[PDB]
Amino acid sequence: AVPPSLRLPVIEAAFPRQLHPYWPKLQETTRTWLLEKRLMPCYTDLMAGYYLGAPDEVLQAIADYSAWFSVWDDRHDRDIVHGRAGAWRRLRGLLHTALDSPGDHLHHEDTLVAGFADSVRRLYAFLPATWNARFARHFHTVIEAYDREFHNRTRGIVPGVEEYLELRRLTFAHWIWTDLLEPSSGCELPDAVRKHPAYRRAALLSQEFAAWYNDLCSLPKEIAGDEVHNLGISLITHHSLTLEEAIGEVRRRVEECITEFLAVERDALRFADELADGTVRGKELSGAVRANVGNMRNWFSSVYWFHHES
Repeated sequence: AVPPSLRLPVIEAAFPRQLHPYWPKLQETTRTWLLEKRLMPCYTDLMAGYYLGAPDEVLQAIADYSAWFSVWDDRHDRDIVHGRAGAWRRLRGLLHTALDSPGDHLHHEDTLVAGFADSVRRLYAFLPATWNARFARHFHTVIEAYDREFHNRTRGIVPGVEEYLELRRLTFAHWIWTDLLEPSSGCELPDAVRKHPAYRRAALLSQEFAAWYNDLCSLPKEIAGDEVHNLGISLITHHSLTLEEAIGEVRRRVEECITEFLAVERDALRFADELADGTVRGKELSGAVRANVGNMRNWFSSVYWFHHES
């Protein structure tokens, strides 16, 4: 049930889908939140196949943040095609402020900002302040990355290949989704653990696959819409690739993500085994790493099948 150019047999054979038991209540509860926040007149299935093991309240807050994220991206796109640079700048500034102090913005006149503030307020309630500050530091970067995308897209500038890859780690919010692994498994990871090279590399590859596979699926539509910002378009524009050639290159980069992930997933799980040193704290850290890496794995199949279902 998958067009041959988009089919990844290793995902189909070796990454069995998982579904969180709270999924049936997720979409309606998110709809109710969007309605209460006046953010509409779904990515919830995507999240339910990703953050396995999350407490119901954690998954619900992630789903609401994820849905808020979809509304912000629609607004961003509309400001882009209407060239509303003043409106975008003001939103960009309000989101930076609301991120650091959400409580002051819970009833802001801009419903997108008030909804962001409540979403982030709820995410800040699961782990210690040090995790909250990490999330904020990471999302400040996402906001500025969205600003560089506004710059490129309003001016019709196609970024270079590495320039796009570096930017897309930020607009896709790679490190936000990675941060959210930790409230899902109930444990803030020490820097020495989450900065372990196997943990970092596993987390990166999971996110690269998701962002690059999205670009692969959307490439034909986006070149026909004269878009910029897609890995295939940077390759066409800057490496003189034809469309078929760019589809083949993105596809190979996507396939290699998988097998590179399988190798580093072994290293991350060995590390998880090393953390279980016979102490209670070590067992806790080991289970958290193993749960987090398992969800890094779940991202692959959740994203793959989401594209073909939605």
